[PDB]
Amino acid sequence: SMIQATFIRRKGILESVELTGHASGEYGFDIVCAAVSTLSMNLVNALEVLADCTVSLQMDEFDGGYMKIDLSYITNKSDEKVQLLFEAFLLGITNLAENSPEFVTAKIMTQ
Amino acid sequence: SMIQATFIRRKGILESVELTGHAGSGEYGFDIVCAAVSTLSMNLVNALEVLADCTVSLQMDEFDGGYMKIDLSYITNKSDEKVQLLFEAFLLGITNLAENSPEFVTAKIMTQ
Ligand SMILES: [Ca+2]
Ligand SMILES: [Ca+2]
Repeated sequence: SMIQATFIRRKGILESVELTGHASGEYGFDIVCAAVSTLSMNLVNALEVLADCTVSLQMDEFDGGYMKIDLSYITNKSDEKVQLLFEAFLLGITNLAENSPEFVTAKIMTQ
Repeated sequence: SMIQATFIRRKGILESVELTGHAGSGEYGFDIVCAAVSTLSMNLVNALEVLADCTVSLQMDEFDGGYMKIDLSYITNKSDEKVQLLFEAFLLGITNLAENSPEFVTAKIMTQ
């Protein structure tokens, strides 16, 4: 199947990412899925543990799976450590999109 | 097949990490874990360069299970806030894999 990641950047800072497809494909897709799940879970964990950042997170396993990490209402969303971890996450997803376009599509939107 | 990661912390800062086994073994469960480890590994290298203004020394090979060592010991800005945050995030991810999949990943943290 396909993983689609949609990032929203507002006033220069990353605020949210929405992913669909994280939950059935060939071997190659299983491997890409593992890479995306790992990066996603490490962002949430590193935000909480290392950047003193409470994340809003919606996740479900239905019809391909859905995940949204949303900092839009989080007080220290524009924090340097927060934004660094988010940028690193964006970098990893972008590299997967570049290396594995058959399995990953990324949209970055400024608002 | 087993991934072994060895982190060295010196005077409070992460200085190096050495990994072996992550090249895969040909077993489904382990290769999913290997994919997780390689993704985090390569993201640390790429994020350090792109986002933390830090070019690492990096040795890598694919022989007998794979070897990788990221070494900041000689880099003058090893102690930088962005550099250490990325490195601690990587340690956090590896440690979480060691917790969740002990049968595939073992970690050593050494404060020498
Ligand atoms: Ca491209
Ligand atoms: Ca334990």
